[PDB]
Amino acid sequence: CPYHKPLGFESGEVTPDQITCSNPEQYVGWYSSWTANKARLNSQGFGCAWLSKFQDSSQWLQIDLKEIKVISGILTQGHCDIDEWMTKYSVQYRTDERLNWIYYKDQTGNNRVFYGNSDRTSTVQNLLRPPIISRFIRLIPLGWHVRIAIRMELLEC
Amino acid sequence: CPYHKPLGFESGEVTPDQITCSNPEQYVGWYSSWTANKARLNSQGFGCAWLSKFQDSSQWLQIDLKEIKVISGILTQGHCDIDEWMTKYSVQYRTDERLNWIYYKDQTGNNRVFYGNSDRTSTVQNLLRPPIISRFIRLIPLGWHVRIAIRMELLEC
Amino acid sequence: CPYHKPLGFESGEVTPDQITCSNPEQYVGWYSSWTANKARLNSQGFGCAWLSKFQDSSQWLQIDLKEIKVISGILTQGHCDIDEWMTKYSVQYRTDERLNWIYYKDQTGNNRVFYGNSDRTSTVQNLLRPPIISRFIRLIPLGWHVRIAIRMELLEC
Amino acid sequence: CPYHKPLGFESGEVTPDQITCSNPEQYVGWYSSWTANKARLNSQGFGCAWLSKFQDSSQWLQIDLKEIKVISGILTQGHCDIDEWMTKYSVQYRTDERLNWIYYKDQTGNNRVFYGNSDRTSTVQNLLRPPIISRFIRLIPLGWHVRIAIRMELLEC
Amino acid sequence: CPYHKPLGFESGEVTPDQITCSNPEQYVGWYSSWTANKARLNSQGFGCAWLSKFQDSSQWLQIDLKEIKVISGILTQGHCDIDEWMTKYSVQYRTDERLNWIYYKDQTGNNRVFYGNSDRTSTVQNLLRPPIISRFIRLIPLGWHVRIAIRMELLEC
Amino acid sequence: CPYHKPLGFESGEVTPDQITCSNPEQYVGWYSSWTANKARLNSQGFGCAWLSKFQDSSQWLQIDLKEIKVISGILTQGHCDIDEWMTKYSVQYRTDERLNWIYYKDQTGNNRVFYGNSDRTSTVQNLLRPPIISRFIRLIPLGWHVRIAIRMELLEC
Amino acid sequence: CPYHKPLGFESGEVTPDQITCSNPEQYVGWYSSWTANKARLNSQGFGCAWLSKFQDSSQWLQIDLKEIKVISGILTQGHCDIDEWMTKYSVQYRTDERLNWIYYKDQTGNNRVFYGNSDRTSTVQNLLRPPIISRFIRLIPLGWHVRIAIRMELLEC
Amino acid sequence: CPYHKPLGFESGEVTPDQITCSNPEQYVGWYSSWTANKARLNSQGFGCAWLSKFQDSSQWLQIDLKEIKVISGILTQGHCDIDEWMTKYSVQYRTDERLNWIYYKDQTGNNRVFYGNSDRTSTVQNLLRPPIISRFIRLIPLGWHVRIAIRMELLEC
Amino acid sequence: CPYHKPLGFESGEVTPDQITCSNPEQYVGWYSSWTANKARLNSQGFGCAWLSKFQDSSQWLQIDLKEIKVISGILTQGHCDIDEWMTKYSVQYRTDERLNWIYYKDQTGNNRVFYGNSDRTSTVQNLLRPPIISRFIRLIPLGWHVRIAIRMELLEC
Amino acid sequence: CPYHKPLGFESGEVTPDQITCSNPEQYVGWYSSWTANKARLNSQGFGCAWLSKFQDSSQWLQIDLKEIKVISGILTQGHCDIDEWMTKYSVQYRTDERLNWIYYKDQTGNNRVFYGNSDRTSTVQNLLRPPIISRFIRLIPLGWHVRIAIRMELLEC
Amino acid sequence: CPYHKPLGFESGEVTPDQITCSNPEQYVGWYSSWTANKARLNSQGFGCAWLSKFQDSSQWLQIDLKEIKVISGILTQGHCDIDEWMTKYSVQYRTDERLNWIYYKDQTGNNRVFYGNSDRTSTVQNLLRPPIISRFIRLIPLGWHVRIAIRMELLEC
Amino acid sequence: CPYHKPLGFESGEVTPDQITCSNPEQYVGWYSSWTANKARLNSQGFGCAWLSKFQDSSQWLQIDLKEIKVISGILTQGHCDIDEWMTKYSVQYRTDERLNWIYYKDQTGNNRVFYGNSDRTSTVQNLLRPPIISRFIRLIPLGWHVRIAIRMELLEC
Amino acid sequence: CPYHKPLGFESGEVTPDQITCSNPEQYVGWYSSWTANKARLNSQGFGCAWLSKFQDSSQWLQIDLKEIKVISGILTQGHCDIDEWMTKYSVQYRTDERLNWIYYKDQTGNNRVFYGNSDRTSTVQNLLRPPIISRFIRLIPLGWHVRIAIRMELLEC
Repeated sequence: CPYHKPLGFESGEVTPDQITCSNPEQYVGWYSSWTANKARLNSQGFGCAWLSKFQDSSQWLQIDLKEIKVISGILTQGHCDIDEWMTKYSVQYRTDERLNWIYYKDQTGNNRVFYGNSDRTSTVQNLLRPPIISRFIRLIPLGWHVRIAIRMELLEC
Repeated sequence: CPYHKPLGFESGEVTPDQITCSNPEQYVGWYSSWTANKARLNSQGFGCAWLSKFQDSSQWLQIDLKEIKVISGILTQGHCDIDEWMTKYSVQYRTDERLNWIYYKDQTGNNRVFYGNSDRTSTVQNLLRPPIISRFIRLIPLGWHVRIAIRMELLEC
Repeated sequence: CPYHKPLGFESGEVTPDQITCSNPEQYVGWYSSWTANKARLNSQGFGCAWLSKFQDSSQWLQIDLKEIKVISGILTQGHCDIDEWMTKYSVQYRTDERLNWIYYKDQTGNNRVFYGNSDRTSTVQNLLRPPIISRFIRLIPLGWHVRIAIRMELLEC
Repeated sequence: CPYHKPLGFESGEVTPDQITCSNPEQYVGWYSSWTANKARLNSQGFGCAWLSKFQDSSQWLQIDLKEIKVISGILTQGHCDIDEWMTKYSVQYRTDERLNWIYYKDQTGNNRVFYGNSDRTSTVQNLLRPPIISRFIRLIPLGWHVRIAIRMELLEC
Repeated sequence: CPYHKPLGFESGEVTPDQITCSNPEQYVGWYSSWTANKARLNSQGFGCAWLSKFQDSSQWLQIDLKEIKVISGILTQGHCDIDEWMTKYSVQYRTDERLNWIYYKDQTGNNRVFYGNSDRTSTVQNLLRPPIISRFIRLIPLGWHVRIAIRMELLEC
Repeated sequence: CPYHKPLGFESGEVTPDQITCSNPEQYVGWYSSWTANKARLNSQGFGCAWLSKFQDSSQWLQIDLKEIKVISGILTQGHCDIDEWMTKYSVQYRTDERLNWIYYKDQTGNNRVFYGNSDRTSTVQNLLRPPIISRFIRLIPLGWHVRIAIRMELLEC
Repeated sequence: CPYHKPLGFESGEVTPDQITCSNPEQYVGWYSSWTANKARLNSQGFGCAWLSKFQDSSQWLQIDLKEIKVISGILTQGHCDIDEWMTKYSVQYRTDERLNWIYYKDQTGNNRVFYGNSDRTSTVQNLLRPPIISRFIRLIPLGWHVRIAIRMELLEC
Repeated sequence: CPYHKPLGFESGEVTPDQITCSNPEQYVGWYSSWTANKARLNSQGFGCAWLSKFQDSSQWLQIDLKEIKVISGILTQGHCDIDEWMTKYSVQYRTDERLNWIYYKDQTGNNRVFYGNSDRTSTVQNLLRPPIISRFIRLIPLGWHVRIAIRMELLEC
Repeated sequence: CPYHKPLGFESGEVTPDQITCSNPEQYVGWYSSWTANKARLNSQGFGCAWLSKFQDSSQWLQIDLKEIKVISGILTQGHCDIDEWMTKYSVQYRTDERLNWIYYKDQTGNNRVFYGNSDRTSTVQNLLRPPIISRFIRLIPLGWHVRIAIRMELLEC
Repeated sequence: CPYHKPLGFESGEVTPDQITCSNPEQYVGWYSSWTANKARLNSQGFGCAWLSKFQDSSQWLQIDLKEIKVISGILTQGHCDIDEWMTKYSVQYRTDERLNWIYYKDQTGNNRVFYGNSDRTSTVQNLLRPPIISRFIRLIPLGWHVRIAIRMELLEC
Repeated sequence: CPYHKPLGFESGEVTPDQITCSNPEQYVGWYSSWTANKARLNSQGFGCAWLSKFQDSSQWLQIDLKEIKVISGILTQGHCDIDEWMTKYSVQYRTDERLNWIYYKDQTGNNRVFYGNSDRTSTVQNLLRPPIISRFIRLIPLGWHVRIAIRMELLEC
Repeated sequence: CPYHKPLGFESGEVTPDQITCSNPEQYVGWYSSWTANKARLNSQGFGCAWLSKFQDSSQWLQIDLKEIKVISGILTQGHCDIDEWMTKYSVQYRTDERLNWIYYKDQTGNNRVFYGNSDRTSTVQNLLRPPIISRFIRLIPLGWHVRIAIRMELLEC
Repeated sequence: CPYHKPLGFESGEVTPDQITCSNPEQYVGWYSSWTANKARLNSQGFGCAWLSKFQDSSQWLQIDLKEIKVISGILTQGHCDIDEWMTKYSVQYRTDERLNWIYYKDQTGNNRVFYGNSDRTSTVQNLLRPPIISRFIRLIPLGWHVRIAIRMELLEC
């Protein structure tokens, strides 16, 4: 809800089982690989954000929350050193974990698509007034500058 | 109601008995044929949507819900590869399952008819503010481009 | 009331005793004759609507409801094949079934009369905001094009 | 909340364990050093405010409150004798004491940064209407005139 | 609060221990000296108001109330015979009696200072809408015409 | 309060002990003298109002009510035969009967003074919206035409 | 109160003791004389209204009601045959029956006086919004055309 | 233009060559037949208006004016004795006398059609604000009650 | 300009050299073929509109006017018998006859495209307020129902 | 000015001397190279737009107009096949051809930078209301997706 | 005036006699020294802006224009590499070249002072609506970060 | 008039005959004494403003302008080192040089008096919208802090 | 007219023949007596204003102007030492010098009378917007405090 109560990615206490991906870094497994080791809210180190090797168009990233909550809004950031940013994407939400739905608003009578940002210092937010009763959220970035890299930060009620 | 709580067609758990039609694909039966096998909310495969062979003007498609609910609004999509879209249609609603009524609004003092869409990327919605206490809903498309094909998605309260 | 809860004429379960008229088709009786056999909400067949032989000016049609309810609004349609429509009429309402009253509004400081429609596709409604606590309703059409024929559809609260 | 109920730094009863820093004045310890001895709300003496020797860009100052409260607003002052003031900074807030978050508002669709002040007599406040449910607050001053020196004063609900 | 319920200085029943000062008139003590003997709301006699010998810039005057109350507003007067008035001052408020805070408003984004008055007949009030939950109040007059002399009159809720 | 419930001076049942003055008519006493004998709300006789011999500037007139009430508003009249009216005055109110306070409003940022009237037929009222929780009320007329004479009439809630 | 619930003068059941006057018609008594015998709300007969012989300026007419009620408003009429009407008057109200008060409004900052009427057919009313908690009401007509004659009609809540 | 300056059909001075039709009454000619003999603005006689024998759908009636003028608005009437009125029609205008154009407005984003009237006493006008620079005007009535009969009356600027 | 002064296609006096196309009907030439023989504003006959054989996406149709004029607005129609309508198109304009420009509006901050119509009876106009100083105009229909067929009608100032 | 009168790049009549660049394609010269041969308003062929080999940050492109005119607004497009678009740029204008100025608006109290577009179909315009009296205009694109490619189109008054 | 017509410092054609200063770089003279050699609107080289050695508080810089013009507005920039910016200053204007006046606005009822900027990328302008008929303009910067350095740019009408 | 065109006191070219006073500094004369030698718009030196020895209440200072002009507005300043400011004064204006008039405004229905200032840095102006057609202007300061000292600056049209 | 152009009474150049009165001071004449010798706009001396011996109710004072002008507005003052002021008066104006008219406004639907003032310091003006084309003006003061004394000051256009 319209409040300042974001999630806790910088804490790191969350197990890597929730952050599921498909980018084996050292053929260790298939569940996770990058997890929250080098992709947190402002974390100094080698990897400032989550990088991507293969140019996968239908990219996804599971985000398992603690329970079902009303998510509204999401921050936007970039990547230091090598500037990287997205251009087009779409939010998703599910419940039974056996489908994939696209986020559509009421004031969009055309093929409008979310923007995002274009600078690491910019903080172009997207206030989602329509309450969304869901839990899992994913992003389908259709384009990017060089590589997908953004320090996401969902907002819970 | 004005919320984001659509049905679950992509799940596929619903039995094909609810999705009744009259288009025998391989003379298997008369109840259903295409069902939700190749007609869901974004499903990659051979059949991206529900096709139609015979040019049936008075087309219908039973949609049996779980129970009586207040339906308001409906999404609009197209078909990939071969672009297809409707032009005119009319929503229906019943209760005793022994009649067929047409959807008429209060701010329509003429022979106005719903539009729909004209592009797979477009998402021209139709916010139906007037609450409709019903369960079964059908569509009577009077025209089309080449063949009837649209990934419908009702909205429940 | 301002809602979408019309009556059920297409069902046909209602007995013909309620739909009383005075047009013996085959000298069978005097109570009813045409009833809801060829006059329902969109019913394919020979008689698309209720026809009239004699040019009766003071025409009436009893409509016995289930119980006393607040009626507000009424749909308007025409007749296929042979276009037919009314021009002037007046709504009535009673209680003790031993009188006949005319419908008069508050914002009518003259001899104004309801219109109706002039096309089978048109749906010129008449939103009657003033609540009317009654049960039986009749119409007194003073004119017509060739023959009285309209698929009425009262609205209950 | 929008009220006049600031903290109590001038009292001095608070122990130096809360005011943690990293500026050993006489190699006494590492926890605190300057504490509230020469940095209070208007305190006559040698040190009118908290000075800084090394030009540390990522400066921080722990402020442990009594309990979790809704902080909103903050005063701004300068330094006597030698005029000193900041130019850019960012408010932070945490809960589990194992992360660091940046303060972002809803009406900031760009890389906007808080100002502060530029005179010891000026009192340019920053009314933070959005409630912030937190406890620990820190500042990340990115620039200054000569040395970081400001008599801060948080506001609790 | 916005009401007409001022304190009772003209009564004189209050003991001189509350009105603390530092102006020995006849080296009698250090606690009080002038008290409410020649400084009340319109009191005919020798001393029409409270005079000041030494030109003390950081002047103070303790005002111990009965209990903690919401003070809002304060009257302004002058001195007869020899016209005297202030120019700049600042209201203060404390609780633990071990600090001194300055009064700052929300609609003051600069180094604004209260005015006061400039005539014994004038009654330029200062409606302080923001509730102030305090008890002890003092004034820090930075300037004056010849000598500090004003018949103050706090307003309690 | 804003109502029509004035006091009862014309009744005369009130004892003269309440109406205290200092104008011995026949050296009878010092408490009262004129009382409500020749000064009431429209009373035909010799003395149409309360006259004054000595030109006393700091004139007062005790008005002891039944109990503490919220007084708001006051009528204004003149004197027949010999026209007399005031020009400047000030309302007062007390509680402990051991002080004297002046009436000051919130919308008076100057040395404004009440007017009154200037004709026996005129009825220039002064609606005092700010509630005044008091009991005793007095007037300090600073000027007059020839002699102080006015048929006052307080208003109680 | 603003309603249509006038008194009952036309009934005549009220005893003549309430309608007190001072106009002996046949030296019968001093209490009443004309009473409601020839002065009611539209009463055909000899005396259409209440006449007056002597040109009494300070005219009065006691009107004893059943109990204390909130009176608001009063009708105005004339006299048939010989047209008669007033020009100036004043309403009065009392409680203890031992005084006489004049009716003064809040929006009258001058010597304004009520009008009344100037035609038997006219019905110039005077909506008295300010509630008046009283019982006895009288009129002090200061002028007239030839003789005082008006069919009054108080309004009770 | 918005003024009261209609044409002169009742005068009859205009020759029948302008009023061209195709309804030989007595096989006299082909140019005109009924002309303005029994079709004028209120003309008592046998033919109250212009009748029509054959049920011609694409009916036309040439109206040659004196010169090119700005026509705006048109009256609407009926027929006495036997009530007759139209239902749908369309205005036309040309210049070179070698084409036929239909009248379309700017605020008609659908298949709207002009109404007309439905009573000889009614005078439902159609204020055509958009100036129309033309001369010849015709009507294409698509429907009627029994026979086409209306006393038209163009309006010139 | 916002007026009713369309072109003259129904006249037919224009030579076929202006209406240039590339659809040889009987290998007669390459300049024109269909011209205004079976494509005019409502012309009864075999060809009700201009048909198209090959499914040419980048379709064009030269329209040489008399001189340079300010064109604003354009009508929209359909085709009888076999219903046909467009879906997407774009207006063009040139001057030197050696280029091709696309029509872009000021209130279109996206990839918006003109609609057109979807019924022969509908008249969905497109009021082009922005003046366009040009002469030649063409259309680039990107889609259609079955075949391109529309009775265009430009509007000149 | 706010009108539809763009330049003429598609004509090609302009000599290559005006379009100056610094990208020798075949070491032919230093003045121009790509010119308007493969970079015009929608020109089918090999090069759909102007490509760039070296990743030059301070890119420039001289645009010599016919004379000094008031330029306002500019279109935005993309590149087919390989999608390419800019992210940040700045407009410039000069007069004496011996300097370079940056375009700054009045409603930009920060480091705001123009956007542009992000799709070949999009037409995100930038209405520059402030008149700019200049002739030569250049762009300083600071970023891009892969290569600088955009079909610019200035707007003259 | 509110237009885009700045001066021409980047041209360099202006002689150094106009840009008078008092900072001998190599004891060459006293008139000028730095001039427009290393202080222009964006000029790549060693000196990006005008530096200052001595910490002169009452700094001045003569700016002789071509003639008397109405100056309104002024741009604000910073310095690359080493960030430098001002904090307080005051605009001046003269005519006879024998005095120095300070710039005071009408909506400044206090000791307000202009700000400027605090970033090389920021462009915080100061729209001076009040016309100023003058020629010579100077700045009196009272403070700075390290050294005075700003690429000024006056605006002429 | 509302413009920035003050007089020229800093120039000093004006002869001392215009600045007439009555404060012989060294018994040199009676016309002038201090003149514009140590009283100009910001002039560094011994006397920062015009001082006053004797406490003259009815102080005056002739200001002979070049000719009759419309004066509107006046600046307000203080004195450095020793802070001095006025409290009450009144503007005057004459024509025949044989009288003295006081400045009275239209929106002053009381004994209001101009304020001035109370700080050398403050610039509390007094916009005099009412045009004043005069030439000579003087001030009658009724009070001051210690000595009359203010750097006046009239404003001419 | 609404401007600052009063008459010139302080000059004294006007002859005493214009200021006609009827108060022989030393039986010198009958025309004038007090004239402008001791009654001017602020004139120090014995007589601060014009006194009156006999209590003349119908007082008059001729004021012969230079010519006919539009008079609007008039100042109001008092008398020093002995405070004196009026209460009621009426302005007059004539032309042929053979009559006397009273000043009546349009927004006075009652017996309203001008007030004036009640303090020498007050300046209660009376803006007379209605233009008055006259020359001679007089005042008819009906009341006063002790003696008629006021320093009048007419306002000419």
